[PDB]
Amino acid sequence: SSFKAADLQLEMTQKPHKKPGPLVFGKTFTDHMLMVEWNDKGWGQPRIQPFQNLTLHPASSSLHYSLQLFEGMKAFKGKDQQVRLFRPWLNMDRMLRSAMRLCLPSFDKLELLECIRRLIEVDKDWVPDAAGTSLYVRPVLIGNEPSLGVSQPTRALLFVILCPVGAYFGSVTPVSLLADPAFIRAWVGGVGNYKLGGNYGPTVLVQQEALKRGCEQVLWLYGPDHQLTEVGTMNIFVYWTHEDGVLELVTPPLNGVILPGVVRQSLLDMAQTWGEFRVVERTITMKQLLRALEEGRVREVFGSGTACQVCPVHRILYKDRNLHIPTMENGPELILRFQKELKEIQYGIRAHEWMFPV
Amino acid sequence: SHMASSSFKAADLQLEMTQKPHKKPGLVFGKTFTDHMLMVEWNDKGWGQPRIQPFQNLTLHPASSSLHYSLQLFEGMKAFKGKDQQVRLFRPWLNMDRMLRSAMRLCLPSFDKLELLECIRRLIEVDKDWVPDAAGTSLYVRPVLIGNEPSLGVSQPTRALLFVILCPVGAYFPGGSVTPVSLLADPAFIRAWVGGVGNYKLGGNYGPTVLVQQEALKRGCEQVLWLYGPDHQLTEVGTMNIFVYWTHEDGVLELVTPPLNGVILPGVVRQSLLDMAQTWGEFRVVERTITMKQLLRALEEGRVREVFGSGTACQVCPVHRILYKDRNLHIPTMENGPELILRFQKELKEIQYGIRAHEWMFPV
Ligand SMILES: Cc1c(C(=O)Nc2nncs2)sc2nc[nH]c(=O)c12
Ligand SMILES: Cc1c(C(=O)Nc2nncs2)sc2nc[nH]c(=O)c12
Ligand SMILES: Cc1ncc(COP(=O)(O)O)c(CN)c1O
Ligand SMILES: Cc1ncc(COP(=O)(O)O)c(CN)c1O
Ligand SMILES: [Cl-]
Ligand SMILES: [Cl-]
Ligand SMILES: [Cl-]
Ligand SMILES: [Cl-]
Ligand SMILES: [Cl-]
Ligand SMILES: [Cl-]
Repeated sequence: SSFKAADLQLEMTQKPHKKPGPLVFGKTFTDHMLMVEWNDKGWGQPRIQPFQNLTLHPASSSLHYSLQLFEGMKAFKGKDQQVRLFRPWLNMDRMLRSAMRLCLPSFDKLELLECIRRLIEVDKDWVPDAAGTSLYVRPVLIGNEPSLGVSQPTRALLFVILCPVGAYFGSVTPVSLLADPAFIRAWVGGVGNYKLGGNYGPTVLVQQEALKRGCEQVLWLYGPDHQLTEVGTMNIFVYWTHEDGVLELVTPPLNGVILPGVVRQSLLDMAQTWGEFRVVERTITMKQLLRALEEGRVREVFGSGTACQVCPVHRILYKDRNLHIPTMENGPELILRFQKELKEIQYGIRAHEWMFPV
Repeated sequence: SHMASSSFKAADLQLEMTQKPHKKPGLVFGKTFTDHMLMVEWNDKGWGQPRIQPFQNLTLHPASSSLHYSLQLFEGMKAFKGKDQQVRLFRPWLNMDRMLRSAMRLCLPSFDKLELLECIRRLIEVDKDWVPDAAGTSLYVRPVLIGNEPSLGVSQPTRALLFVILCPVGAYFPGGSVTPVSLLADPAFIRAWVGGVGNYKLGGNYGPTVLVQQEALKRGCEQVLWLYGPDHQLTEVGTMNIFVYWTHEDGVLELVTPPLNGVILPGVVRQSLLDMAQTWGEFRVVERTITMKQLLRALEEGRVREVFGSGTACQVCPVHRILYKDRNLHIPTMENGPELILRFQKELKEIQYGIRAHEWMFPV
């Protein structure tokens, strides 16, 4: 069964937060949150309430066995103050897949989307409109059984919090990546293709190691052929002339060790629609990248994700071998084009079915 | 060497007793808790004073990194009450060592292992009447350390909470007689990978197993046999380490368990079984990879005596069946006594309940 937006209960805040006057990601929260509880009677009524702490039993399975998943998606405000969510249906789809993998309760994707819309509407004045700014939406679903048994929970909590977010860049600044095969994010037969809290905790130490070695983010390698899987919390794309002499955009396939990014899917959809070069999903190895760089066949390498939309890469430290990636010497033409078509769509400059109006 | 330890100190313990003690049990595992809990907070000025307080809810900021990015780890260890009503913890130092390794892996704050152990001893002392004394019963101790940064940044937290809760637990085997389990051995599900975090007791390793355990039941099995590698190595059973007692391919009787290569949690019971068998000096004790091919051959040749899991939950658990590639493999554990299992159970019982003095026991 599902909670219904029709049953929403609104508790407006009596202690509104002061709004920002330099926005740093994930530190500043809006005045309200969504909360829906689930138990043996099913889902309770959803409520929009003032941002507040959670009260959890010390044995909550969310805290002992990581019965927890989350999402991340942005709302954008156009010039005329219309707020729109980018492809939120895909986030709902992904959140439901995560829930099933952790044996957490199902819900109706459109009911949740409408509750989220209602929440953003309430806090609409928190949505910034300066260039490159957005409102970040963080849904979370956790198990909440007061039992140390490793088992399917009979209680759960679903909540959503919101953060206004500043510009990521106006001009794209590239990043350096540490590529060490010692580090593994996910594996075939694992859960790297679900947005589960458990996938992220172990990366904290690795990211520290990337900084210690003078890099900004982690290029996650997998397997004996040192496959390039993902970069930090972004999918990875390479724009090059492949070994067969064909200009192509390649990104690793959804074979279980990649999170299916919404931006990733959008970039594939956009480039396939242009019909100007080959667009493929295929494994990418460090062997191929090295050879391509030596042959001058690499144009651009970048990450995709909700944080920045598209992020150029200029350097990869592969163990002790420092590799220059010529992205910024090549425009970066494709990155700029993607960033432009997404900006026009996201801020309402071009009407589009990918946007969900609030 | 001039600075005081950054760790919280048992010397600074603060005590608050419950106003309404709950009535003890007259029992499913892990649902019944005692009257008090330990809590310690960590922030930018370090560890606060540890406190024993009435069992109560946690209050967490909704952005807590414990809930978004699984900055969480835990331990599990037991205290046992002897005939002298004396309570003793089993090898708790090893649990403290493992907890600290887990904390470092998740960039959570270090602490002093002996200070935590003393705080835990104090908590159990307060709730001593909760420790059962019936055959096979014990008190399960659940320490937890979680990150608690109020921000969505994936980063080392500047805030953390360490707490400890207690559960009285009934006999694992009703009647005090081991009963065997059946295992599903399907290589599609992989618990952990080399270079991963399977050798740490992190919450993240457990949530993904819930669906797999459900599949095992759906297929008529009781627990999961976790296989690894293209050669289907037997790694662990559910939340237990795995042991095989057999005559090996070289004709030598041995007890074998997989080595600590990174995909195995280093169990305290596992180490104790190795230690115990080595001390006896009656047969070869070895840490070596075990493959399904090896087990299949050993079974066909009548070389397998006993297969069992080890862990804090039951100490030792026999296995009588493994479902692998749609085939049901009978494991003759019970037909072989199970001699070794029974011997291990008895020696552990005598140590844990204080029938024999032993350095492994830590008195409360
Ligand atoms: C969404 C986001 C970040 C992030 O960490 N996102 C995750 N998604 N999953 C796990 S962390 S870092 C970051 N920096 C700037 N602006 C952003 O919007 C932003
Ligand atoms: C400690 C324990 C269990 C357990 O789930 N332990 C974990 N350790 N790590 C993760 S779960 S199940 C169980 N059943 C009976 N008696 C017990 O003492 C017991
Ligand atoms: C591991 C991982 N990979 C890729 C992405 C990019 O996903 P999206 O484009 O949906 O933001 C994210 C962020 N959700 C991530 O956490
Ligand atoms: C994966 C795994 N393996 C083995 C064990 C057994 O560990 P111990 O003997 O320390 O209880 C546990 C429980 N800690 C576990 O969670
Ligand atoms: Cl869509
Ligand atoms: Cl997928
Ligand atoms: Cl953005
Ligand atoms: Cl010891
Ligand atoms: Cl280890
Ligand atoms: Cl026991």
